[PDB]
Amino acid sequence: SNQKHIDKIQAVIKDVKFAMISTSNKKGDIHAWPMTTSEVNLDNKEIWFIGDKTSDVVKDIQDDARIGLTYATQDEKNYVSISGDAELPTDKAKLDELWSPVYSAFFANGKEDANIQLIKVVPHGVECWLSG
Amino acid sequence: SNQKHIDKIQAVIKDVKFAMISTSNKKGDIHAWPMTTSEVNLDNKEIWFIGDKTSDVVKDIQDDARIGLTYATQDEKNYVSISGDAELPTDKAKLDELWSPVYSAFFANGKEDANIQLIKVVPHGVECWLSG
Repeated sequence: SNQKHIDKIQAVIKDVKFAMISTSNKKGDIHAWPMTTSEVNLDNKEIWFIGDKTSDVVKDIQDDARIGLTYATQDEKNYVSISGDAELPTDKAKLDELWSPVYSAFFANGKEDANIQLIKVVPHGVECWLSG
Repeated sequence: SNQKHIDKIQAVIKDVKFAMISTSNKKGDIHAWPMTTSEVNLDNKEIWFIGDKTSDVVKDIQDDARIGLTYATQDEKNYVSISGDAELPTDKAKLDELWSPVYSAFFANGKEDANIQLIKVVPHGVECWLSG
């Protein structure tokens, strides 16, 4: 929570295509979904995703903001587990910053699309197993 | 919970070196650890690991048996998320079946070592994202 391998961890996260974000539902069960990380700044304690308001992950976060992210590199040599609190902000300014031509495709009404939901993860702990 | 891509999913799990097992701690936070799957039989609703009694994952499971497993293939083309209930049995018969020369190494007193803890995951839901 207050120390570093941050350099290499952020390196590992930029390398991995999909985070597995795990959440707990009203019955307390854990489920995960793969998602592409839009931004990772560990010094500012911020991991950002662009989600859908209709998604299960957003549904679960609305009742329980305590989430987990995990990242595995394709060489199977590096793993990261983050424990964090997920927020559901509306921030046009921020959405603009995170926007790509990928998203302009799969969101019928672009940056004004009602289904867009930014997810801000504020990590409070990070464990990792790096090689080597 | 009552249907199949079980064939290919078990195939995907045999292919992946480490599951990320996520658990929730007394404060409700989620944390994950990488672990090698000792056995996967989805028809019998059984995923087995050999853990350590001193481990955090076992600690968390003792108070909250509701866990998550995720598996990502190194080609980044296949992902599996399992929601499950973890049990902490003592079963010599079963330990014998799951035993390898790897474990004989890193457990000072072998199959009689006090630190051994079998973990049985009984899945109740599986989602996956396969290609393609």
